[PDB]
Amino acid sequence: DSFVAHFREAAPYIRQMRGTTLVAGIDGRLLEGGTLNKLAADIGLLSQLGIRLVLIHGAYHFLDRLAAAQGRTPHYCRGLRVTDETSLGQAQQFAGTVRSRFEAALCGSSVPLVSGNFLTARPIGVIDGTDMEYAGVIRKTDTAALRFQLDAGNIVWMPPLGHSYGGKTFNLDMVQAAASVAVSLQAEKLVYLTLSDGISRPDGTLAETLSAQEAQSLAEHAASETRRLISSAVAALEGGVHRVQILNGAADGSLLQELFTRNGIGTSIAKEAFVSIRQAHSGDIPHIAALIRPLEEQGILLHRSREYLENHISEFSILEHDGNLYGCAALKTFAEADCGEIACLAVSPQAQDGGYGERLLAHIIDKARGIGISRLFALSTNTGEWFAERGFQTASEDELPETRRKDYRSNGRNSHILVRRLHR
Amino acid sequence: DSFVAHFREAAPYIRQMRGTTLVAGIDGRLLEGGTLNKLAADIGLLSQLGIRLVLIHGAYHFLDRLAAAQGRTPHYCRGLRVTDETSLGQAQQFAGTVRSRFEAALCGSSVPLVSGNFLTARPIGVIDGTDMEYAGVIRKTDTAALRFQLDAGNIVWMPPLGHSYGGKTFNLDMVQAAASVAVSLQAEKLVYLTLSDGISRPDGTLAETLSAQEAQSLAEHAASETRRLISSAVAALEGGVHRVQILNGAADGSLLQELFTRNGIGTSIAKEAFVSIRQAHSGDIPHIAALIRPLEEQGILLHRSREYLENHISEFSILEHDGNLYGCAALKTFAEADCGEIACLAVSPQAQDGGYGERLLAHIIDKARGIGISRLFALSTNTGEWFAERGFQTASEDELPETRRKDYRSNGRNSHILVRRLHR
Amino acid sequence: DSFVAHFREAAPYIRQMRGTTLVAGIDGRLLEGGTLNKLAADIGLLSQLGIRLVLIHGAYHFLDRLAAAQGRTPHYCRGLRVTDETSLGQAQQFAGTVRSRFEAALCGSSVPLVSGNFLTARPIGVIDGTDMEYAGVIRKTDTAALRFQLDAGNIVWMPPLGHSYGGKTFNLDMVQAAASVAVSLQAEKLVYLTLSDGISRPDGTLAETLSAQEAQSLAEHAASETRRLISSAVAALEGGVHRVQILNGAADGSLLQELFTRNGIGTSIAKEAFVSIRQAHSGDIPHIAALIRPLEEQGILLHRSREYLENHISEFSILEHDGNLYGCAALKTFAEADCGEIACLAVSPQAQDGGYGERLLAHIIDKARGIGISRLFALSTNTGEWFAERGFQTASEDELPETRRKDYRSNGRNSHILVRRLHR
Amino acid sequence: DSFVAHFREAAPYIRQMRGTTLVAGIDGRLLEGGTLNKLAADIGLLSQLGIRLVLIHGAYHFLDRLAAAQGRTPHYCRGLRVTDETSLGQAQQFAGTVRSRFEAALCGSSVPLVSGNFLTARPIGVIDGTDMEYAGVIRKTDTAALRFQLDAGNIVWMPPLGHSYGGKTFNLDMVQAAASVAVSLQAEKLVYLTLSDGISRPDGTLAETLSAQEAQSLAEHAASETRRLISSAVAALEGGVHRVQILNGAADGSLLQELFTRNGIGTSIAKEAFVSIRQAHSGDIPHIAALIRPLEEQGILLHRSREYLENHISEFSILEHDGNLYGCAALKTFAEADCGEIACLAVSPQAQDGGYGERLLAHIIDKARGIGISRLFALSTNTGEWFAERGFQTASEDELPETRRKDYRSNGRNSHILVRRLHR
Ligand SMILES: CC(C)(COP(=O)(O)OP(=O)(O)OC[C@H]1O[C@@H](n2cnc3c(N)ncnc32)[C@H](O)[C@@H]1OP(=O)(O)O)[C@H](O)C(=O)NCCC(=O)NCCS
Ligand SMILES: CC(C)(COP(=O)(O)OP(=O)(O)OC[C@H]1O[C@@H](n2cnc3c(N)ncnc32)[C@H](O)[C@@H]1OP(=O)(O)O)[C@H](O)C(=O)NCCC(=O)NCCS
Ligand SMILES: CC(C)(COP(=O)(O)OP(=O)(O)OC[C@H]1O[C@@H](n2cnc3c(N)ncnc32)[C@H](O)[C@@H]1OP(=O)(O)O)[C@H](O)C(=O)NCCC(=O)NCCS
Ligand SMILES: CC(C)(COP(=O)(O)OP(=O)(O)OC[C@H]1O[C@@H](n2cnc3c(N)ncnc32)[C@H](O)[C@@H]1OP(=O)(O)O)[C@H](O)C(=O)NCCC(=O)NCCS
Ligand SMILES: CC(=O)N[C@@H](CCC(=O)O)C(=O)O
Ligand SMILES: CC(=O)N[C@@H](CCC(=O)O)C(=O)O
Ligand SMILES: CC(=O)N[C@@H](CCC(=O)O)C(=O)O
Ligand SMILES: CC(=O)N[C@@H](CCC(=O)O)C(=O)O
Repeated sequence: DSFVAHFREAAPYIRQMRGTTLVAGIDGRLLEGGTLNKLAADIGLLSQLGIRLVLIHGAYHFLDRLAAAQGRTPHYCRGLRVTDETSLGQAQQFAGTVRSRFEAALCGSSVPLVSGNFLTARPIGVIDGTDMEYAGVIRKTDTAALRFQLDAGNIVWMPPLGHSYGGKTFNLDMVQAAASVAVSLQAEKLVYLTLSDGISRPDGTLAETLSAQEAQSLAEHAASETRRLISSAVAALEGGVHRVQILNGAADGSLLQELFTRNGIGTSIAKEAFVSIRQAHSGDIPHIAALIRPLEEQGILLHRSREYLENHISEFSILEHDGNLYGCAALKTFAEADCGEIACLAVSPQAQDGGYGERLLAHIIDKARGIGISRLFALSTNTGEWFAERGFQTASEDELPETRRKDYRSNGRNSHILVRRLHR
Repeated sequence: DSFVAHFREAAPYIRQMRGTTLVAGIDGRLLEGGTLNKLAADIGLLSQLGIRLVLIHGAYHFLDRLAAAQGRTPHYCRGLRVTDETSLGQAQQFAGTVRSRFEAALCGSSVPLVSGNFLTARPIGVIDGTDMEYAGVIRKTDTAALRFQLDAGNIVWMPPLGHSYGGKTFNLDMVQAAASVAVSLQAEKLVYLTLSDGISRPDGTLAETLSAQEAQSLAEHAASETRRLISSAVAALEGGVHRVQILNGAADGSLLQELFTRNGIGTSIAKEAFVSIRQAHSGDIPHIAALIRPLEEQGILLHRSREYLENHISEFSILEHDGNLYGCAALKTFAEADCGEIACLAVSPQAQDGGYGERLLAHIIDKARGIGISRLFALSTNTGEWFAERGFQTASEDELPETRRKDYRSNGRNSHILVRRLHR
Repeated sequence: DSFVAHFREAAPYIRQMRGTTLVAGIDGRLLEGGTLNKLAADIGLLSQLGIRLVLIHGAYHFLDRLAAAQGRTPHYCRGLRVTDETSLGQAQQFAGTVRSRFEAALCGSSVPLVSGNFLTARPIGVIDGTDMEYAGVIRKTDTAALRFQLDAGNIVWMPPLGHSYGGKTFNLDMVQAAASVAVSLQAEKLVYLTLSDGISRPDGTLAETLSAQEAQSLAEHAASETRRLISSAVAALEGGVHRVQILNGAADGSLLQELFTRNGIGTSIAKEAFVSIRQAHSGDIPHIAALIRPLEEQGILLHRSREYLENHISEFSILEHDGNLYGCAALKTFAEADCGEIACLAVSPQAQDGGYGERLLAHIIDKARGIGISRLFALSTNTGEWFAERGFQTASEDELPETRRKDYRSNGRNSHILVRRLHR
Repeated sequence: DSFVAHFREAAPYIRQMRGTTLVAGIDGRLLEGGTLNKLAADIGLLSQLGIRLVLIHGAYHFLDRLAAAQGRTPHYCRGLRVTDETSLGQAQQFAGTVRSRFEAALCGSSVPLVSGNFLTARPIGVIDGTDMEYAGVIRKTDTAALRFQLDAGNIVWMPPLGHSYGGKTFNLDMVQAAASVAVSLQAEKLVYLTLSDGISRPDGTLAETLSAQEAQSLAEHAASETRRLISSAVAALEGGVHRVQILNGAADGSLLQELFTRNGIGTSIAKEAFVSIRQAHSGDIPHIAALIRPLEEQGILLHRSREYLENHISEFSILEHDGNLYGCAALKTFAEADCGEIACLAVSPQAQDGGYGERLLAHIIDKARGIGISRLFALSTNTGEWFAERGFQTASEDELPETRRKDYRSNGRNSHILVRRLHR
């Protein structure tokens, strides 16, 4: 495929990723092989594409490679590596040689790269009667300082080391350092660059996209390591991060291909914000009426009525928060078994603009589909593009279900008509 | 070829083009067909890639399309279209419908797009007894205002219309408006988006790259239109612009492919700054000595001598400005007919850092090559990377011409040795 | 009258209008005659006087002038002109020739003038079974971009055209575009430059100033056009704009004379914020007591008492929001039928500083006046200037009603005394 | 001595050192002992006192401590340590453990500390037939980036490592890295924190202050190490740095005591800018006349004359640049052998304000003193404070030498009279 076409494809993801903040937690194996030059390069490019970068690396696998081979053996607890004064000493060494090679590798393939005492750690203390010693976790993170450097366009490099006010240095767990740093920054995107093609489902297939929930539920049968990715990824999301990804950093160019294709090459994970949508029943009707009535008076909605509603209350859905009714949507059906209609779609003007409408539309389309409906219509007098923009084609009178074509004729409204093909 | 590989290729040109200013002069035919959506898109992307954009369009072909078809016939003079009060009136119309379609087309494929009274025109007046009437040329261009908008990241749109202080509006020639605007902005790059795959040489082949000189000399036998491109492109360059390009705007994605590949798809043109390099002769020697001597005292250069030089003054070149000697370089030869050496390469410390060294290196390599030399050596004690960076590989003692290997041994200097393969 | 005196008069309105934002909706007839040079000039001056300017123009009258004269006839619906693909095409033309003439006219009488894709439209869709086609209304307005340009001192020019995300361009109604833009900007002032000396009352007299309410009520018997001015002017105000004006843009210099004289030459309209003020009755007394008591303990208010109040509860007014009592004020009377006193004026410290005090003062003065009172006194120990500033002159003991002069003597407070002449 | 008095003493040096840039080159032994906490603390304080800090550390002594103890033995050349791929590897380790301890030590005694890829090195190459291998020197130093961080108030930390464009990392000599960095920054002050109480004179006494010249001349008989301090300190100065100091970083609190006392505790070094001052002779007189005459016409100088001057040309000095005469000053003597007068002090108005006047004053006072003069008078009608400010006390008529008191009386000028006691 041609250059121009690849470039024209990436264009939209470049748009999206621009001026946005991307926290990367990098396995330290990656900072060592031939795999490091590829990765620094891909990261220069990101910088070039106007993405704000914070980069954090781990040390566990290097330490052990030095441990097992010193005679000693590392214990982990809940995953967290007990770190003594000698391991801590090597982690300080490992960080200097890494930060320096990554620098060279980046300078060799004028991109400004900045490191900082942005972190204050406290020791994790004791877990299940075990002194973790120098194992830290982040107590404070100098957010203003960081934004300042990202504002200026510097790529931030962070080793897995914080300092405490007592003048002691602690060893930080990369995986949950990064996620903590992302939540501080409210970064749009946390990326973990592992040695694995993402997270696998119950049977060997790699999980392309997952809700925090699905992620959660894969964990019960998942391996230590991928279990802790999942929790930090879940916590990063609930903490405000928009999207956390898992890639194989060792696979050539994966970062690019993940960020700037319609496809990807790893797992990505997203949080399903709260919205209780359910089958309307007898009690909603006064609410729905109050919601519906203003609109049905402006001419934006067909005029309904207590009995209309009372007798079709089953074809309606409502969206609710805290007992409060914020929206509704109904599915009409027809003698044509393939057809359907989104009807009576309404969100309160107060609670508008946060994807409520969308959620009801989606919901209905799930329901139209569970009954073998494959074309969904939507007619509208002042709102057509909401649907044109969200996957509906223009249609004519002659295309409606026969009956709906009758009503349409003797409406007098001339609503615009649209449809959207639903998928099996 | 894979995505990642295309992207990894563009990466360097993205680096270069970033934060840089690109003035585009666009034929107005392009703002009309299906060719406009492609082009707006490609231009959104540029914006996305951090390039400062100023865009200017023409009107000549639209006017005439309206003229010939009104009964009237346009005269041009030296290429400049006499424009009456009615043509001027239509150009104002044409500009509003263009700026608005390009807007829609860009909004449809959140990129900020800004238009401005940045130009003050005066009428061209009379040429060869002919009143050009409303044909303007730019008298002043509000540069601070423009930088301000580019600083903020707006894409600047400019119609081919300026206003004069007497309250009159003039019609501007696109081709030399853009080049004028670029010189004001000192833009790095002026791009002309024509209906032609660039400029053709004496025999049908498209001229990939050209010096302003070669450009110049193609003009004597070239067609009106491409003659005026050439002059404005020459004037833009001498006026300070770094590089002017000519592409076919109608060819799909050409802009991208031009800017972000090692290849291209149009013509590009560059100015050969002034440097008089010539065969050293008897008179230079005191100069060369003064230049050479400090260095030959620090140990950076083999030690020469009046007679050494006097008897080999033919193997030397010198670089000179205003009778002043600013650098030198010599080509040694050997019993091996394929071999050569760059020797005695020196630029004054005052006049360093502007590509003087490079120019002498190049020069010598032209000369080594005109005598069938295909490997050029360079030995150096403190300056090796200058050559490693500029296309030389490391070598060993055992690889030198036999004689030079002798001298090398009984030097005691241990110079590093490098070579570079010259091309037929 | 002398220069200096005119200038010294304008000085205060210049103070007020400085650094303030003024959205102007301009009838497009104005952009055409000799009336355009005058108007551009007056608008340069505004810019010179440090006023932030956004200017938006209409197209309806031009379109029709082209329509009726093409054979075709425009339908309007609720005032909104159905606009086809050919009208939309001309509106794009009309905008380019206008923006360009206004530019020339402004450049001819160095004031920076900036145009922008600040608007995203959606089509109005269908009204009363009628496809409005390309008739848009503004869906989003890039407010940050606009403030940015106004911050820099540019005059913003806006044609009556937005674009939609589907890549289509819509025709915008000027009158309610401007008001929408003002509300976005929260501009202090929206000015509509019409062809009429403002809005006329029930009997031929031009309405100098009006509350949104009075405006509203003039509408029931008013003409289509002036009916829609009124609604957009009402909506702009409720939407947050401080003041909307209606002038005759064709009348020479009206804009100046409107903005910088104590008088004006058109209609102006202002919103009466919410304040329920009413006759105190038996139930308020505990509230009034709690409000009054702290103050009556600091020495700022004469000391009252349950019975005092109980027996004069008729001379009191209270101000209330949401059943909450936020202030009070009483009118005392005297054997002198011309006299009155503002007594017991108090607002809670929480709800202070928003013109509550003023509203009660006003209120009382309405009431003093409805009983033929023409001098209102106010005595005060620590608050005299509140009244000196708000239209009261200093007075002496010997000027009080005889009885109040008695009380004053044997007070011991030495309150300052002031008065204000009320008008028939 | 009391707190207040110490603080009131430091106040002036705090004034001077504020907002000023201080580059510190630190021996790496210092980053290790108990000596590190003291030093980080003193450096926090500096930061607190508004001084811009760049800090750079060495590695030579650590490397060798690892070398001698590995079996290997380091060669130095001209002082520069040949560094192989394994030493370079350890220097990367040493830098990470240092930067991290200094961090902890600073965090333990909220001061922001910033590290950066500010340096690009090239290898030193070959010296006297010896491959220095990975021994670098700085080729480019990102000055804008550095000022940016100092502007923001960050303390800059720099390890002794740069990177080259070929993707290789080099080992930098601390001593001449710092001085190079200072010259780039044009820092006011370069401080070298050694293990020695400054530089010793020919006989064991520590050299408090030295001109670059005196420094220079101490070097001929000085030890390798202190020889290279001297050259880098000389080059930093000629390169534009205002003042370079040498202290014992291991001595407790020396940095403070050096910077904020009238005394110090180490050596300091300063450059004697160019000014040729010499005994006036017959040829200067026309110059001196032209210089003198305007002034002698304004009344600022006693009126002289060709013969006056011709016959006393020995009591005059002149200051000259490039054969050009820019100033003059004369010493009068008296029957009182202790007395003297500065007479005829004049600098051209063009070349004023750069300490020329001062230099002539000094000069004369050297000359008055070499003839046993211990009081120097200066009389002046419009210039008294120049002398009051520069160490002269007010005097009366009755205090002048007897003869000068005569002239003074029958002048009519009433010059102010001042004196200054010169020291044996
Ligand atoms: C259309 C509606 C139901 C969407 O509800 P919502 O919860 O705001 O929906 P979402 O937040 O998912 O989408 C909001 C977005 O849709 C856009 N939208 C809202 N009204 C629009 C319209 N009439 N035309 C086009 N787009 C519109 C909003 O501008 C907003 O744009 P953005 O994505 O660039 O911010 C709307 O809120 C509503 O109730 N309008 C009046 C009732 C109506 O038209 N109902 C049925 C139509 S037949
Ligand atoms: C090498 C030299 C001749 C280049 O001359 P020049 O006119 O400055 O050459 P150019 O301007 O084309 O190239 C200058 C660039 O080369 C780089 N350069 C200069 N000396 C360098 C060196 N010793 N090592 C690596 N790069 C060096 C400069 O840093 C500058 O870097 P930049 O491209 O990132 O700005 C140099 O100026 C010189 O005379 N040095 C001393 C003499 C010497 O070494 N002569 C022969 C070497 S065997
Ligand atoms: C005087 C008072 C009743 C005004 O109430 P209010 O609702 O704040 O009145 P407004 O908001 O219309 O006017 C507020 C302004 O009046 C000014 N004002 C308030 N107290 C003032 C005083 N004692 N002297 C002068 N001006 C005063 C406020 O500073 C504010 O100034 P600004 O216009 O530059 O912002 C005041 O709030 C109050 O109750 N003070 C104590 C009670 C008292 O003095 N009552 C009667 C006086 S005899
Ligand atoms: C006084 C003079 C000789 C000093 O020469 P100079 O080379 O400028 O001396 P310096 O640069 O060392 O000192 C310059 C400073 O002295 C100050 N100075 C100059 N004239 C001054 C005066 N008349 N009163 C007080 N200070 C003065 C300048 O303002 C400048 O102030 P700064 O230290 O805050 O910048 C002056 O330049 C001069 O020639 N003035 C007229 C001739 C004259 O008065 N000669 C003899 C006086 S009896
Ligand atoms: C999608 C939607 O809510 N449609 C409106 C009908 C609009 C019309 O038919 O013209 C409804 O009443 O269901
Ligand atoms: C390229 C160059 O100028 N070389 C130096 C030689 C350096 C050496 O041989 O060690 C020259 O004298 O020609
Ligand atoms: C205006 C007002 O509220 N006055 C205070 C009286 C102040 C006085 O008389 O000194 C009042 O009690 O009515
Ligand atoms: C210091 C100096 O130059 N003095 C002036 C004299 C000023 C006076 O005596 O009043 C001089 O002629 O020497």
